[PDB]
Amino acid sequence: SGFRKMAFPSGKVEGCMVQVTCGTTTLNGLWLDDVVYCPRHVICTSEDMLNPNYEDLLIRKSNHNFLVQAGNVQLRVIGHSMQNCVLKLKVDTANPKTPKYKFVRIQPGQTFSVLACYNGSPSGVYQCAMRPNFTIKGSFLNGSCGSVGFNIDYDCVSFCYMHHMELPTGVHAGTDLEGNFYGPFVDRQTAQAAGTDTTITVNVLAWLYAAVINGDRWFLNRFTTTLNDFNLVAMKYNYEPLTQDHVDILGPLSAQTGIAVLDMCASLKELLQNGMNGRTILGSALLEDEFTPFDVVRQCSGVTF
Amino acid sequence: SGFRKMAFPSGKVEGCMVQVTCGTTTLNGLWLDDVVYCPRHVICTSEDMLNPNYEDLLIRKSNHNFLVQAGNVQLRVIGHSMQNCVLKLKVDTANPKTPKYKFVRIQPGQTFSVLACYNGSPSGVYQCAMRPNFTIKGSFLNGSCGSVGFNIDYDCVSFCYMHHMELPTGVHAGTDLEGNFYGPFVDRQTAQAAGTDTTITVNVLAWLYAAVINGDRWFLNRFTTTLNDFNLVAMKYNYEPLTQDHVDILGPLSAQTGIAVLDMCASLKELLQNGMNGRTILGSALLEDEFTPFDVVRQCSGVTF
Ligand SMILES: *C(=S)NCCOc1ccccc1
Ligand SMILES: *C(=S)NCCOc1ccccc1
Ligand SMILES: *C(=S)NCCOc1ccccc1
Ligand SMILES: *C(=S)NCCOc1ccccc1
Ligand SMILES: *C(=S)NCCOc1ccccc1
Ligand SMILES: *C(=S)NCCOc1ccccc1
Repeated sequence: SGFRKMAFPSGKVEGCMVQVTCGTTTLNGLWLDDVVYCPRHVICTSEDMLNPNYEDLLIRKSNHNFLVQAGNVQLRVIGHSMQNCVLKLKVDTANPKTPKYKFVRIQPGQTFSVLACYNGSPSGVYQCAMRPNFTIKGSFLNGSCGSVGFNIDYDCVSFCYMHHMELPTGVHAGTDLEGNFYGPFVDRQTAQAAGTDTTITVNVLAWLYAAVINGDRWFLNRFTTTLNDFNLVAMKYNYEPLTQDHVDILGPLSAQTGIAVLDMCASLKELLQNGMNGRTILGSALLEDEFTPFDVVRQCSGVTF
Repeated sequence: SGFRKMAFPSGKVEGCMVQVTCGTTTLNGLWLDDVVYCPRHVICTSEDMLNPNYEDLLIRKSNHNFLVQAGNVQLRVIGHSMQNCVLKLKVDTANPKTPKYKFVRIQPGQTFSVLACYNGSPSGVYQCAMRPNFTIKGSFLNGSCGSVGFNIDYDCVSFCYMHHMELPTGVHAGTDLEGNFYGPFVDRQTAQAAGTDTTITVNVLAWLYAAVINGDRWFLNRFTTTLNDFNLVAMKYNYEPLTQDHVDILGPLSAQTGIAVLDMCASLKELLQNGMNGRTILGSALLEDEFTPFDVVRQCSGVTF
């Protein structure tokens, strides 16, 4: 029993973290086979700092301008190239600790673990969801750029996120590992801001099922609702629409607890309209939306890597 | 910016996790140098199951009754002994991945990471506090016994917890790595139950400081209180007393934010008496008590391992 925000074990990713330095700028890189991936802003100078041309900045660089350290070992850079907003530093040694890996781009509402790192050294690990507005609510201090987000499936690490910056509301933005930003964000100085966000309805339902599996039942009721009457209430409370595909994805949890998805939707409608009246669900006084249906199933069934 | 419940990177502990089997009972062990540590209940039979004598059960065992697997490699058991409620299985191979480590016993109100494991394989990592009643609120399914809790300081792993069982309220109990239970719990069948618990006041204050460091200030006020008037209110709301030593420990956070500890105590008194009036602090509608002052400082300053 119990339900916790749980990250993936981080070892396979720890063995890939290196430090990348250009001039006085130091950040983290991801060392896989003989390539080190890092945010391209590591090549920024003090000359523009506003709208600089990265292609110009990179033409002016040489391999020996990039200092890459893996623990105490300096790695020799033997090529460099740009990949959208990430840099690819070819080094002369393949990382002997390279796991099985894939680069995947995730969807809003999906979750992943973040290994927060400073100076190539891991400091902590936690779970993030990609918000509907393509930001993440992380914990990142100066120096943490280049930290990555990932999921692990058996022995395969799917890298989905590299950290690039903090927006003015204190939330975080970054790219997939092909260097393409999540959301309408750029690695140049602008007044860019997080757009309006919404609550991930299918995840809130998944978390109510987790609560039932763990013995919290007080919010259950004898009612069922239709998908459209539910979605009318959802819209009113800034929740995303619930699709039939979401209902299908919740199938396994509905089956394990014998509570129909539309039946649970009636419970969510009541919680949205009336609040919790001083009660809590899985130790929270708010409705939690950062657990996917798969996150619930994996934690209630016991899958390992 | 941002504040997240963050676990330690788990790699150093992943490389110590093995599977221990006796008969049909399989659980996890911790392989350090040439010793595997695991809960002694792995030797339980179906014969008593109530109040069995572990010393008798262990005399009846032979080394070859213990099957220890490290990944795909079987480890040869060459001695066995009892250490309070843990078993020490001497094996013929030292673990080449043994980190620098210490066995430390922690205090109620201190936090640690848990690497949840099944069949010797890590499945997830999360942060726990040791509650005042010596339970922890974890996420553990059948098979997870022998999972460990730890902190990491530079390159040193301090192991503080091994998981033994779930109590009837769904919270978890276990031992230090010398095999001594936290709290008044036993590894035999009884009606034992978690005693009454209280909220860890110094941690709630630490978390209010974290909130201020991250820009949540709405609960601040111009008042200060005395330590005794604060502790009168604390007692009334089932909070632990705040000592002068707690005030001293909060010194660094008080200094960074320029808000005196007694000044912050006035804020906590108001929150306890009036609630949050629909607001949140660091994304919570409840007062959070599972972050120590050190946890806040480490996450706001950026220490790594
Ligand atoms: C190099 S100086 N680029 C100009 C601004 O750089 C950044 C903008 C936003 C995030 C990170 C770097
Ligand atoms: C990640 S280490 N972020 C710290 C500051 O980001 C910038 C890096 C380079 C130019 C501008 C901003
Ligand atoms: C999961 S990430 N699988 C993708 C690549 O799988 C392998 C990689 C290297 C060796 C064998 C399989
Ligand atoms: C062996 S059968 N011991 C009797 C009861 O065993 C346990 C009691 C509580 C937790 C774990 C094992
Ligand atoms: C940890 S794997 N717990 C599962 C059940 O615990 C027991 C083990 C042996 C005897 C009694 C209970
Ligand atoms: C931190 S856990 N230190 C305790 C033991 O330190 C060492 C262990 C092994 C080799 C060197 C130092």
